[PDB]
Amino acid sequence: GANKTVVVTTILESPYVMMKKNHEMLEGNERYEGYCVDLAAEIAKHCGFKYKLTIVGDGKYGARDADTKIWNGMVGELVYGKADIAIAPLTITLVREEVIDFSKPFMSLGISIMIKKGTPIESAEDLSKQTEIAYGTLDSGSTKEFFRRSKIAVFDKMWTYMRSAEPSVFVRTTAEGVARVRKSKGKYAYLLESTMNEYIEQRKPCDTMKVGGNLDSKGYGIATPKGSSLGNAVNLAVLKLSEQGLLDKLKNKWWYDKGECGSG
Amino acid sequence: GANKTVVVTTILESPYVMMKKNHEMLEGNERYEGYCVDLAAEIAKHCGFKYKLTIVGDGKYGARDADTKIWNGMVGELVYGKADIAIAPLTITLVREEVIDFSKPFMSLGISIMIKKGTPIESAEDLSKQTEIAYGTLDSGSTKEFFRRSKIAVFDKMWTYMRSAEPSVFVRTTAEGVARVRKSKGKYAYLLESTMNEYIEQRKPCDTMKVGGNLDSKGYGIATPKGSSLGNAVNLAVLKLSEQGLLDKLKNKWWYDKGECGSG
Ligand SMILES: O=S1(=O)NCN(C2CC2)c2cc(CCc3ccc4c(c3)N(C3CC3)CNS4(=O)=O)ccc21
Ligand SMILES: N[C@@H](CCC(=O)O)C(=O)O
Ligand SMILES: N[C@@H](CCC(=O)O)C(=O)O
Ligand SMILES: [Cl-]
Ligand SMILES: [Cl-]
Ligand SMILES: [Cl-]
Repeated sequence: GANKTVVVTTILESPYVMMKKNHEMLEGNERYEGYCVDLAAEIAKHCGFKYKLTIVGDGKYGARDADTKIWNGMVGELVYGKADIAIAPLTITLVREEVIDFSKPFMSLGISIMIKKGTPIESAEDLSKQTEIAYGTLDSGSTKEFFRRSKIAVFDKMWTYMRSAEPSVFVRTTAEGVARVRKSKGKYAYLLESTMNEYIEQRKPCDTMKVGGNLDSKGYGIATPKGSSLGNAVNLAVLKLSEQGLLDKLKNKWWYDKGECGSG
Repeated sequence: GANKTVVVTTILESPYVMMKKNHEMLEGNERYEGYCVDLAAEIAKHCGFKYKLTIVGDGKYGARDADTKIWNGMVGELVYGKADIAIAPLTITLVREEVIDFSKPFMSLGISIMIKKGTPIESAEDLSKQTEIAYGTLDSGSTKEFFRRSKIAVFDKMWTYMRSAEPSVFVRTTAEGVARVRKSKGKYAYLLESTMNEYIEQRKPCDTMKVGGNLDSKGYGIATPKGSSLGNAVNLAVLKLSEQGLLDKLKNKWWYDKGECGSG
């Protein structure tokens, strides 16, 4: 690509990055809109670099293959030198922090439960103590790894069920998990991050609900290859945007409730 | 060189660090108990260092004098080489990040409003639109700087009032702010971090309340002098304790398991 241009890896995930209406006649960064598109523009302005948004080739967030030890997803693109920075809903985790750098967080989230409205589930404990309602997570992301690694009794029990459930309770994209909730007549619940849960809850057909408290507490960060010279300025830019109120403004914009569900 | 005892700066702020019963016949770290005492022990165990807890001499979190540019508080202890690490409810901020290192956050908070029960205030906007009820913040901390720096109309209006109010609406310790709320018959409201607010709400005589949403969203981090080699291990330890659920257990221990205002 062009010299001095920062390659940004990101992922198609609403409302963080979405294809604009009529994107097929657009070019470059103008094809895309969303929270992370606006955030990328703000970060680049404060840090003084030009950049190219690139959608992660395999469509994944990032997991390490237990056998090959190879990273996939956006994490892999950073580790193996395909991208200079990830600006995406990429969760800060211990295993990732060991291999890439993360800015201070720009958005809070926790794992949460999505049900079809009326499902008799109020908590993770509820899910773990029954079998009529199946439940699962996104593949190749931090939610699945959380359950795989957890020694907390309820979550360990949930993982033991999910890992062996047939047919697979895992999905390839957030959209597939939501569709499965909507089409399973209450017999599937989807474990996903509270940010995405709350976005979908305010979208037609208004048939999903977040139930219970969040299962953990963490955040998204802007990620760079370990030791990258970009890390320092990006981190200071995140904190400046936080303190100016602009991260709150951006959340309000992209989670804006136009009233598709009820009064608004 | 040889391992050396790590000097930890911290602050007497309940329930983070408190004097134990019988402290008058105890020495060293055994004088103290609290959330940050337990956290210091966990971090030290995971990182393999011995340490000495030392209460910051001036009792302050940390601000930079506009004239001398000298840092006070725990931040100053780190900047000037008096302590090796700060394990305290020390808020991550841009101006502090420029001069010290912060781990990833170990606790979330936002600025919030504390009222005496029954005070006719529900929001910061409510406070800004009246004059019968005075309000202020802690000195030498991130809350006061937030109002000083805010360009948001409501918060700017609040700062313009607070900076010139007579008598002073600012307090030197959280405890003084709590006393002023409790003794002022509903005519003082205290602006403080949601963590401290929610703790006091569970303490006798159960006469205070947190009202409204939080005004911002941030966190506390473990701080080290810029470039300190201790930072890397401490950061990984925070993320491990987070993922294991131990930070959540520690918050429940010191906020709610011991609460004095019932089981609700
Ligand atoms: O995975 S973590 O790193 N570790 C574990 N935890 C839990 C607390 C124990 C969290 C919790 C959060 C959300 C609270 C939070 C903390 C710090 C900041 C926040 C928001 N902001 C706000 C825009 C979101 C701005 N910058 S900031 O001042 O750094 C994020 C990341 C993590
Ligand atoms: N934000 C997650 C993806 C979504 C999920 O796992 O629920 C990650 O960075 O892996
Ligand atoms: N946590 C704050 C102190 C409390 C406050 O300012 O409300 C700081 O680090 O400065
Ligand atoms: Cl289109
Ligand atoms: Cl458990
Ligand atoms: Cl020790």
